[PDB]
Amino acid sequence: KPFTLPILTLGELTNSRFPLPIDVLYTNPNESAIVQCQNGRCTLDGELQGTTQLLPTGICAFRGKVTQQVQDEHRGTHWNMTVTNLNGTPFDPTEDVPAPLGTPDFSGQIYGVISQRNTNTGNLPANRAHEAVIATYSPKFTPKLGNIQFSTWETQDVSSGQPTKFTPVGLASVDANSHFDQWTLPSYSGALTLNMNLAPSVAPVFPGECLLFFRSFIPLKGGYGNPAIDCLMPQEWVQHLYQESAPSLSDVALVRYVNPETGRTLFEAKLHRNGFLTVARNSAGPVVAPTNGYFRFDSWVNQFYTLAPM
Amino acid sequence: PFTLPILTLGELTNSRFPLPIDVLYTNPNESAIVQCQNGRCTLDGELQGTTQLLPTGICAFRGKVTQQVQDEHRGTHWNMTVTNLNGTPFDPTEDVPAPLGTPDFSGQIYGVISQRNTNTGNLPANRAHEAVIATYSPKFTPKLGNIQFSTWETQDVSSGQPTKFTPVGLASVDANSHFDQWTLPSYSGALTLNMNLAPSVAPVFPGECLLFFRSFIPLKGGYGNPAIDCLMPQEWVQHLYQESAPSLSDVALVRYVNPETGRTLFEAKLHRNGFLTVARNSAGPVVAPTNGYFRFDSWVNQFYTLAPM
Ligand code: NA
Ligand code: NA
Repeated sequence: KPFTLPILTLGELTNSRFPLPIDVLYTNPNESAIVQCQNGRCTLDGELQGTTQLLPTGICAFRGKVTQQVQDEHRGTHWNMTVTNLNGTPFDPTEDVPAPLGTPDFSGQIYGVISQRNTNTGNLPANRAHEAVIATYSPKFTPKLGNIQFSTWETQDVSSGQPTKFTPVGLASVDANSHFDQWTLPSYSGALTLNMNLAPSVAPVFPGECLLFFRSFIPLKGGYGNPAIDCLMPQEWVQHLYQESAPSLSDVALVRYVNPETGRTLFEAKLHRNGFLTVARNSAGPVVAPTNGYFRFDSWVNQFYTLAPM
Repeated sequence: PFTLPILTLGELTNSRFPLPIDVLYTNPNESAIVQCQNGRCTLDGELQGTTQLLPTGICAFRGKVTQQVQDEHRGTHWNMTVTNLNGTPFDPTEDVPAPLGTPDFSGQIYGVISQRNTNTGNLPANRAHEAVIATYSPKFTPKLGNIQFSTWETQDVSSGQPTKFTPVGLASVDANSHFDQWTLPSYSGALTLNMNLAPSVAPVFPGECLLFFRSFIPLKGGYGNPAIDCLMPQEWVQHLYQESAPSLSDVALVRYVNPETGRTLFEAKLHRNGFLTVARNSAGPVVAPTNGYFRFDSWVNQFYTLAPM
């Protein structure tokens, strides 16, 4: 069965690491961190890896139940919640995953809305929702152990023991004390435990090559900044590769970024078997390309193929 | 050949609001005309209504706040221009009901408005706040290129700055909230006729009813368990658009199969305009395992008799 990519333009793609549209292609060759994100991870033959799951609505979302308000030396109001699988079934910590699928894969203050619909009931249940922040770098962020902490501006109107949803929206802050680093993984089981079942790190092997990302800009609750989240493949590629399950015939698929109005190839890239792109580019920053362009699968090559410079 | 995605019920999301699919659902005694505008795609891949491909675009808006507006209603009110989701200006002369992704139902839609300033340690200022868009209000005029949203926040929204609306749920479904998932907004404002709509859908065969993909939608407060029903999940919209497969008749026979056992749980008609019917004589959820999925069987005609559900 032949390998294919979806025919979707940049303006028809979404980020696999946060619920955002793709804004631009992007490179950063001087990146010093190890790139090992856990969402948006899928091999070219369709094996999901890390915490990757198929629902766009599951990315950085949580489902569970608040157990109690908790004391914390930090300002604000703090709540403990158990976390289940996204479909509501209990999370099995013995499963071969780093954490419940969809768990955020980066260090930061993730901003969103906690909402609740009571189980007890004109026989209709009570509801509430409030802005909330989850600090994924905190020792209380232990989703692989089945529970996390979130905090609210609201000081009273969160109910214990009731079904709870976290809808992610953006970041609370990216200032110098906000610990935002998109390439630093959370410790899914806490500070004395090793992360397990991780999707592997990704890097260019060929000299002169760098990773190519699908970049989205992420909203902020306040403060200064222009934070972005870079994913290795958009969520629609994850979904396509999973459905097609096409055998990888070499370690590298050659792909070309095509302008369909004119038929010209703007650049070529290596699509690696583990699910990421490299290009021969010596510049950092966005790629200037029309959003009607798209990646086209051209051939299976090997790791020694020399890319045309970008 | 025509194909549907091999995605289980637990791998599908709603095309009318950013929610996972929770259950399949029927309501044969539904009195309203079903004419939703998101999640509309023919089997040969033509998007219709306000439907677009991005899961993040459903009930989302992009634009710029022009000013605070004075209004006798409680809260603080803001006018924003709306662009296409990709940032290009919305062309009101285009043959669409409204900007693609515009909500397709009457209610108080609850979400977060966020802004990142254009002017800049050479970094721009930001703010975000909870907000509500009342799609039934006379100030909801997305076909005219602008809408109003309201906030609890009384002052910290900036004029002239890029603005995003991220949908989250509903503010209320109480008796004064105008929530009705089958009542369209009046996209050009109050007392105006909608244009370029995706057509209404209905069962024509006796004994048949529509089959919906239902999601339960969060509430900011109050009592209720509101739900949003879509005709096809967003992943089907995306798949049909990619494939552009010729419809060999007006009706595809599909089977909902349990792959653990192999057995068909029920069959349904998948109509060319992008909706499902089943032969069922009861209202309510379909109690079925979420590991099942719809499989294309064959093209039939409008006179094919479905096995009862
Ligand atoms: Na993760
Ligand atoms: Na609409």
